[PDB]
Amino acid sequence: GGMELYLDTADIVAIKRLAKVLPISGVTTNPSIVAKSGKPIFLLLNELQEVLGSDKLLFAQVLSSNADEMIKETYQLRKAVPSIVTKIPVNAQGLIAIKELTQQGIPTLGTAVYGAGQGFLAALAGAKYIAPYVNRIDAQGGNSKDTVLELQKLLDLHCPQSLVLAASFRTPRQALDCILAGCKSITLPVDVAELFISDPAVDAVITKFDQDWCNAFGTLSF
Amino acid sequence: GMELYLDTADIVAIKRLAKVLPISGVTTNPSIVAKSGKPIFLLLNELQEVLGSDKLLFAQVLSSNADEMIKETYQLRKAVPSIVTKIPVNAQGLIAIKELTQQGIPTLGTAVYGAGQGFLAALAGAKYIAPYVNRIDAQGGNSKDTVLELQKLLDLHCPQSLVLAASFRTPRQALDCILAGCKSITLPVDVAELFISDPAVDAVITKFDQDWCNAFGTLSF
Amino acid sequence: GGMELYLDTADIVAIKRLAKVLPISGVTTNPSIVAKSGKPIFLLLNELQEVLGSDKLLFAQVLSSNADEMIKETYQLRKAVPSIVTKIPVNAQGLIAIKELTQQGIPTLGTAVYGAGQGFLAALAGAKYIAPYVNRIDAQGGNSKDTVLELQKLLDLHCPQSLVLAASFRTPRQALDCILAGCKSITLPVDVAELFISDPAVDAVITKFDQDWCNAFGTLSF
Amino acid sequence: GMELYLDTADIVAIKRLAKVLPISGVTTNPSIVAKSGKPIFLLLNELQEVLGSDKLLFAQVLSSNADEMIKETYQLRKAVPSIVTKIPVNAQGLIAIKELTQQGIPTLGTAVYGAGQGFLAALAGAKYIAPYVNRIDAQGGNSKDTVLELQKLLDLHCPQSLVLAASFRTPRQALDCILAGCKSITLPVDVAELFISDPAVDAVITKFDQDWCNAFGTLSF
Amino acid sequence: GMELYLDTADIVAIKRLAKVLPISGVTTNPSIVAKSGKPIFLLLNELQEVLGSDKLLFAQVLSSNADEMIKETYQLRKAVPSIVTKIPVNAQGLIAIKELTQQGIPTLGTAVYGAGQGFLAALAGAKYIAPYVNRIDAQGGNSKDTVLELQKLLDLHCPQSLVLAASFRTPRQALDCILAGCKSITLPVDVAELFISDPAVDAVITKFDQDWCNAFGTLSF
Amino acid sequence: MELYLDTADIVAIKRLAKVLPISGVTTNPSIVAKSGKPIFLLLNELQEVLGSDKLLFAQVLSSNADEMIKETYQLRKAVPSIVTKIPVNAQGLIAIKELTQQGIPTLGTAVYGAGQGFLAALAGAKYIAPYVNRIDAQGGNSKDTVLELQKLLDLHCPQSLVLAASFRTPRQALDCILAGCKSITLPVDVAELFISDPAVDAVITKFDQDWCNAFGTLSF
Amino acid sequence: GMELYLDTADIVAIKRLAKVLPISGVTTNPSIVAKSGKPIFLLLNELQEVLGSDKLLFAQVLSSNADEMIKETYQLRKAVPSIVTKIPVNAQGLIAIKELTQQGIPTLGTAVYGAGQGFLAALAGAKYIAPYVNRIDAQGGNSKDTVLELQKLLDLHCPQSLVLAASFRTPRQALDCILAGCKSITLPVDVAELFISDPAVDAVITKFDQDWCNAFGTLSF
Amino acid sequence: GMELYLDTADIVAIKRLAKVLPISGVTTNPSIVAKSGKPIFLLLNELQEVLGSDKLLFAQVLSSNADEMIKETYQLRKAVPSIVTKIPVNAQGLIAIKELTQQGIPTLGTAVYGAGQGFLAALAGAKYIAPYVNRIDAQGGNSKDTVLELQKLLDLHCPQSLVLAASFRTPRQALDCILAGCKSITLPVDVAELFISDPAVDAVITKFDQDWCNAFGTLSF
Amino acid sequence: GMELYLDTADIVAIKRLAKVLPISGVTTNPSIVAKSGKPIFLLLNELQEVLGSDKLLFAQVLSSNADEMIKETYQLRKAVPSIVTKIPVNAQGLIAIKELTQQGIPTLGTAVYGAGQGFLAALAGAKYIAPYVNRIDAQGGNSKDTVLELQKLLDLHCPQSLVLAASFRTPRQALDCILAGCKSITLPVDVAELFISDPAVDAVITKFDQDWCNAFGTLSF
Repeated sequence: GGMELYLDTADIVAIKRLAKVLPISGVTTNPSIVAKSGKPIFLLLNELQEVLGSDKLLFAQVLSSNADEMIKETYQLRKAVPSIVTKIPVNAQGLIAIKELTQQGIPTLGTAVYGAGQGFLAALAGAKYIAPYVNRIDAQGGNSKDTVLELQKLLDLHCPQSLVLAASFRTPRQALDCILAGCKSITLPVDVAELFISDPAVDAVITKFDQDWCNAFGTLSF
Repeated sequence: GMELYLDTADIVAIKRLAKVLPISGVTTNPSIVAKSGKPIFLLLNELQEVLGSDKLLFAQVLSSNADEMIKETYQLRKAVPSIVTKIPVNAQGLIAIKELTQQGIPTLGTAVYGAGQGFLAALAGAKYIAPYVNRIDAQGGNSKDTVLELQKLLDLHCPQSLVLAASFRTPRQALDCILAGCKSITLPVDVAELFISDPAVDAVITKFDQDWCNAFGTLSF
Repeated sequence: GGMELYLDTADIVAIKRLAKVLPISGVTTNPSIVAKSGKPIFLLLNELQEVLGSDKLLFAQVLSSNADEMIKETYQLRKAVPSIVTKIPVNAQGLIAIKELTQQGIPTLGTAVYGAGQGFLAALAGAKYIAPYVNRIDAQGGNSKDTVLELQKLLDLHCPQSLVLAASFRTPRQALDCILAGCKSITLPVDVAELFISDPAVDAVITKFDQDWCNAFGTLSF
Repeated sequence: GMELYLDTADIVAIKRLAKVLPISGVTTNPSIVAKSGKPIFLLLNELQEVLGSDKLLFAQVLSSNADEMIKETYQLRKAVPSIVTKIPVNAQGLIAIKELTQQGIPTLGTAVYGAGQGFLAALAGAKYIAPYVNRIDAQGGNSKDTVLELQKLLDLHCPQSLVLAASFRTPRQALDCILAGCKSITLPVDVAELFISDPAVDAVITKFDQDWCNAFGTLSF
Repeated sequence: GMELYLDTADIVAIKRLAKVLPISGVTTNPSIVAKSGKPIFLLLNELQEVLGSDKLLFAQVLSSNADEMIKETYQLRKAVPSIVTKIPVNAQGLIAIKELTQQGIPTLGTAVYGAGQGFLAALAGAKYIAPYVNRIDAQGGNSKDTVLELQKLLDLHCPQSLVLAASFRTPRQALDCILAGCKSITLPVDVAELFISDPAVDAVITKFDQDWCNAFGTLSF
Repeated sequence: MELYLDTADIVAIKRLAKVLPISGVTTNPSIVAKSGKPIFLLLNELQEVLGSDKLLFAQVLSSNADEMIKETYQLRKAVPSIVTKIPVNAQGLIAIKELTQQGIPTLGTAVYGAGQGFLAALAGAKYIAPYVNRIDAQGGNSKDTVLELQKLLDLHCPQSLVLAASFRTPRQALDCILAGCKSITLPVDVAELFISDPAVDAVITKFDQDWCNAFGTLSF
Repeated sequence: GMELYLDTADIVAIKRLAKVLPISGVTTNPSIVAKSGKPIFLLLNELQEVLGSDKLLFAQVLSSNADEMIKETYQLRKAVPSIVTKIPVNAQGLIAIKELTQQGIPTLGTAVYGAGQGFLAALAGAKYIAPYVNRIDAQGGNSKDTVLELQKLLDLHCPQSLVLAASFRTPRQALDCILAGCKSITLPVDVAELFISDPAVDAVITKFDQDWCNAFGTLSF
Repeated sequence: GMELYLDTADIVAIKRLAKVLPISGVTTNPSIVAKSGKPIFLLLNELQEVLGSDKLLFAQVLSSNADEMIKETYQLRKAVPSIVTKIPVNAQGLIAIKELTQQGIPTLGTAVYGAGQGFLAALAGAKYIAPYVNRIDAQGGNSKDTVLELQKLLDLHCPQSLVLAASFRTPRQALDCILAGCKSITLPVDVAELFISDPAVDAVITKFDQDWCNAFGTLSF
Repeated sequence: GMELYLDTADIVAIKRLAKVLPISGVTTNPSIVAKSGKPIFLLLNELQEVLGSDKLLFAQVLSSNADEMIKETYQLRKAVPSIVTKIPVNAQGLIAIKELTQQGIPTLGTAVYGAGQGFLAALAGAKYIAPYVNRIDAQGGNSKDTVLELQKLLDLHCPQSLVLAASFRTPRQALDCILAGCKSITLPVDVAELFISDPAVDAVITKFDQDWCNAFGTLSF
């Protein structure tokens, strides 16, 4: 029980289109995604809320490398979007920020996770969501499938209050393996999300259905 | 809660197999209805007559546009108020499934060739997800692996949906599906018959009858 | 929990001997077993009840190949032995009979099962017991251990009100693999039943125990 | 090495697929020939000529008696001197195979449903052993396991014999056979065509063609 | 609820090991008693004296006849009212076990060499089942496989019984038994001592002391 | 591969030798007992039915190595190429060593464990016969024991081979040759089960039906 | 739940890492105290001031006699009432653990090189069992195997105890322990820091920041 | 091929077992000789006399210094010129092994508790490597795993060396060593006799004789 | 064959360890050289002196530019004609490796963190590929898996190259590398010592001596 599917993008046009088609729970962003959109972050977040509605969840990342400024940036994000989940890279200063924000009851996501132990520490520090960079692990000679299975196992064994938000994908096989490992949430870029619903075998069997129907009845109606 | 369906529009076969097998109803698709040559609303009433009222029917929308798929769903429901509507899992199909779920209308996401595809239909609200088992094997895939993955996703993440395994040329394909844990399956006539006609069974029954007749003369108590 | 161990014989002498030794729940018969005893089936059912007592369970098989007469034969058997379980071969006519008897609350066993799918259909039809012919599967180039594992798995997944009654054995290894697969009942021929309790290693160690005891104390007594 | 055969008596389909696929010959059985409706010697004449002399033919005896099986083998060898005679692996079949082996006549042991049965035919002298893959699956067995065991027995104990995998409803069945190590296989027409008609292949060729025409105007260098 | 017993009649070693290990009592068998040289009623008296009152004793009948095994059981119970009586799992032993179970008298089915044999004793009502682990290994068997099968049968079918693993020459055998899930075990002296006397432990404790004494002068706070 | 029949039934042997590609016939004292024939009368009967081109096995009776040797001589005198079966225990090992030195082939029989059977191979026995069904009958796992024994011979005894014996099911026999055993001896009931699958008769019946429906004769 | 400890006496390192990591306290052993040069009662006071009242401390007895180990346990409890005392799992160690458990004192059984040895300490009543993971690897063993076996024993038989995995040279060892199910672990400083100092993390964070600044010219919202 | 040795100094047992088992010689160690009460050169003379010349003997050096180990090796070669000298694989033993290999004197690296330790002795020139199988099990290890690792290293990197498996309490340990591929093994008396004393063998022989006697009267031809 | 190297600039340790271990040479890297404080040509002459003439040395280039890497390779060969030059496997190192290969100069591709990266160096001509085993574990990877993959790629595709496994904190890492099939390895001092200093070995040597002295009085023959 419980899957949360997110779109990993800041293209408002694609979000509007894919949110109609896919059963999505919200949108994740990161500094490069926001920069490639060219929109100031507070304007983007307003456009995101308008297109998504009020029942959905937004994620946005801090910029500073010291924990005190990360905490101040979280406050800015919360002021713009009161339910927003703040993404914090899992390093020394991030762990300091995650611990304090947890003490104040502010939800966080531990991001830029390349190893199972690294992400586990962010869960122990209080982050509800842990985001391994699946494709970057594969891009650096690792095995993202193994890393995600280990991370999910550690949360199942030891941190039931946290979950994996698998992120960073170039293929549907990567995404599929993450949710097969048990990840309770995932965020997909536009190109990978579209691939799940554009298999050519599906078109060909529908074409064959319509042809058989027309050859027997003339029109494609009941 | 296993549900066994027959995947056919052959009323003669359905009448016969419904007396033999513990079936919950009948599934159709546009090729099956086309092969019967009957208008679908006549066929649907014929199916209700042979099956009765405790059983469940499945029928497929025709158009590729979500608005007309929904209109076609309403036509089917009007003819058969309990029918489950089959909708291909593609962009327009997912839109239809979400709309119909919003209204409490049960659906089946069909023409599923991959586990992620089928999983998206369940998340959009379809109660049933039907992988095309044999078509996956026919196009160089491994249907056993695909069905295992899809059932695993439903067990992990969508306990309110089930796999309705479909499209079969061998009983081995169908058996592997229910061994994977699929809670529903629809068999074509030829595969259904194969499960219940093993020459080894006839042979041992013949030996039983010979032994009984050798000892007592008549095949009776 | 509840294991049910049956004896698969009509040999009254061997039944009273092995029922004193083994924890048996009753006796299964089939037409060849009854034919070999030479006794009319109602005479035999009388002697079986007398030798076994009132707490045990009996299984007897229909003769007819037509569903209507299988049903009537079931009623004949139930008239003689009100608690008897009727064995019905899992073929087309057999499934018709099982379906009707299930609606009427009459317990049945689906017998002559050579494949997991076949047996599963009898459980879906309502048969409480499913009896694969374990040794006959091995005798016809198959693999009885694989088949019994698939059958038990189907019942655990989908039919928790049915159980496997494993039958037809030439070796204790076959029977042991069945209860290891999780089969909740089993019926043993006399020779296989005796083998489970006549290992020469046990006799040798007891003999060594007695020799050590008499070497030390002179008598085999406390 | 690998010997690929077609399992059919349809002379039109054989001519079409022998142009397309790298086939080594054609196998027949009594039902296959019966379905064509052609007398056996008429059919063998047509098969020899459509295939040419480079290829191999397989045809099955009819009788249940070993001495008549042998005489029927002589009839086939007279018509097609290089033919391989198919003999069902049962008691009389095994007698024929031993006698024909002694006479230096090649045989195939057919109707194999178990690995031990097929192994006995190889020990008797049959060069080819044909498990009925799909019939094993159709009767509650597991053809993948049975073929693996048969192939392992020949690899361990009978290097002069090989499996000719036969009887197919899905390409997955046929692929599992050659992955098991089977050195020869015979496909019915519909399975052979499935191997070469995947719609994803069509889709990527169509896409290549659109990309080329946009860039260069015509589908030419 | 693990129960650890010692398998010995050496009363000096019992009181020593009972101060080190958390033992629940002592198991005997006719050879252990015979080698002790002490009559059993004297031995049983010394065991109660050394162990105290909250511990459990196991002793074995001598006769091969079920009626006399039952008489011997009553003799043991009169000397030690809480004692568990060990009965070999054979035809006469099973008769004895069933009768004593009906009378509410606890038993251990001993001299178990196979999983089926042990399982029958649990069905007959024995609370404890004692495979002879090392004797299985000694006669060309595999005790690890046999114990895993026995524990599996009890987990599946007899929740009220437990394995009391017995007969050991190596700690590896004992460790594999409790890893298999056996809820009780009885160890001979030499195997029990090996669990708690690793040279690596002494070596690391020595190095701890040397470091502490180099820092602070003596081995004290 | 060497396939033998494990029986003394002369009628059954003559029938199955025509059908199966057998190399000969193995006996043991119970098999000879059940026949009721004195062993030399039976062996001459076996050599007449089998012909001069097959191979016989027969077992010593004595428990003492010296008398096992003399019993082997009696066997060789009756059947010069016979392979003598010697139970693998301490006295049996002594006899096998000695017979090997005389150039007399032996089978080490009554093998219940891989180590035991391996020792008879190192002592010179060409054939090693595990009692497959007896291992299963006494709480063992014959498939495990036979895999271990065959592995030992593959690693260390190229001149020796397993002769798998004692069977109640074709499944047992198949698992032995799948394990690599190069010889096997089958009782009559198991041997016939390999060639009497009802599925095979059923498909030939359908073949004949399709052919007769198309052509009107069951002929070419 | 999970308990993460630091295995060190370096006060400067403890206060730095306690701010970063979600630690539950600090474990010490004789060598660790000896390197620090501080008398243990001074170091225990510093450790409380740096950590605060909510954390948990662990410290090891010195003696080899159960009596003196028990004395040293009371000295430690006098200074730190909530402290958990570490006792080597050997003969005299198990005597101390059995006595301290009967008094309701919590203990940790340390210097564990095998699963059986550690299991006996849990049966004696030690709440924590500390295998020396790296020392098992250092002496030709396989620490991953030993930790798996030890944790399986506690899961099967001692639900009131838990493994406190200790002694590490690589983060791979530490990760394997928590993947095995260990509910607690204590890390040396250098392994702890490696978990949070991957060059790939710095590289991707740098790319994010450079992308942002190239577009908007400041690192601010 | 396989080399089977006896690990004893019992001249009575050696003489008895050499007539039954195919043994290649006898190994000793300092404890086996000490337990004999015989001075080593007297014992070595007796072992040659009992075994004859076509056998191989193993004896172990005493000192911890490499120079004295070499001296002790010369004394053994003077006493028994074909003998194989056992050297414990530690720092000094490795120096001794490298020196004796340069001189053409064959050695066995003994007291091997880990695969890496044993491998270095092979690389240093020792023809035989002796893991202490039962001692690895006694100290919380897994002898099966260590021997498999040691054999693998020699197969991959040092095939001119071989494992001489030693130290046994059960035939199962011994059998696993030879199943792992060890080309030599040395057995204590009691384990060696267990391989040829299975009670199942005596029982089936008795049944054979009972069948024979019932049918013929005398247990003869 | 197996090449064992020491990964150090510690002349004293090398002299000591080369006496004990079968050492084929010494590997260095810029940190090891810098830590010794000796300019590289000084250290190389000192290594040649302690190792002698038939041992192999490895040394690493400094520059990030392929042209300058090649010139530095020429300087190293001038100093030590047989030296193997270490080159980091990045874009410029690959350029250097391809050019040095064309000149017949031997190279090692170092700083390998992924199997594909190392494989590219082998294809470019590097004879040795040096994965940084412990650094892979240090950064949240699995060194065991990465080494297995790298070795497999060389076994499948590059028969002229081998893995020189490097960078170790535990003997477990080192043993897993040679078990994976790596044909060369370089050990730091502390790990090399651990292979030959097991406390179990000392303890069994001590028992052998006590047994000998109890029965004979002196520790001599």
